[PDB]
Amino acid sequence: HHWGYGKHNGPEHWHKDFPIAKGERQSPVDIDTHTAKYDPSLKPLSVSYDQATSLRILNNGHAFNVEFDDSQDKAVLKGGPLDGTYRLIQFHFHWGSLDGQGSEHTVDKKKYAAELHLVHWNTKYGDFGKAVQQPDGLAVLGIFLKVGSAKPGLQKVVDVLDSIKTKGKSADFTNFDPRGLLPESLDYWTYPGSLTTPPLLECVTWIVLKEPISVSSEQVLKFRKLNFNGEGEPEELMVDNWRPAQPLKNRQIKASFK
Ligand SMILES: [Zn+2]
Repeated sequence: HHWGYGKHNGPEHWHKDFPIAKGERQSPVDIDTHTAKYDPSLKPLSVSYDQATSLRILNNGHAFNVEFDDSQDKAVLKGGPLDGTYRLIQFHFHWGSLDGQGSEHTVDKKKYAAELHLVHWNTKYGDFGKAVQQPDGLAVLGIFLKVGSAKPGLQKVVDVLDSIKTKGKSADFTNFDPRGLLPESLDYWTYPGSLTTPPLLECVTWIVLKEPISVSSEQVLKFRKLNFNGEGEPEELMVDNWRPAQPLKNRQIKASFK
């Protein structure tokens, strides 16, 4: 009876194994666009993905992770609200059963069809496992997905999902360029928060881009054919793997743009 997204093991149950679920800096949150203050001191974000080395894609029973070689400063995030250099380790998505839900962060209570998280760790802590124990350990770049025109840079991900249908399956996923998943603008909101899955650690600087990317209905429908279960187990479609908005408490959301 491990955590998941169902009626019996979903977000409202997580607190019983992970009491930090009811903590002071939990994610995601609703972004109230009228309350978020423009902070002219915020720098443009620097996304340096030219040398990114993707290695593998994994169905981990909750989502799929595209994994990167983070043994050197190749793909890094810096600038924005960040001090120092943060290395890309993996990306994944959260998505719904229907286009009207799926995102974790919301914008004035609007839910997007899905949300991409590019997860990076602060090199001053030397490895990911150490970084998640620190308040400034991770920087997660959040990008909304809406359903419309296809995102060509996503299709290589969509087309491999067939080979990692079930929990514990993996596939070789080299030479994927995550710049193909970015929107045009790097305007963002930022706030201090947490991992949105257990262990729900309060170690993330969230950077949520204002501009969504568009993907096609066929693309997101392929996400929805994945499975939470393992091979030859009762099929449970991998949908609605998102945590709802959590209380903002004593936090300010800052906008990079006016
Ligand atoms: Zn995530």
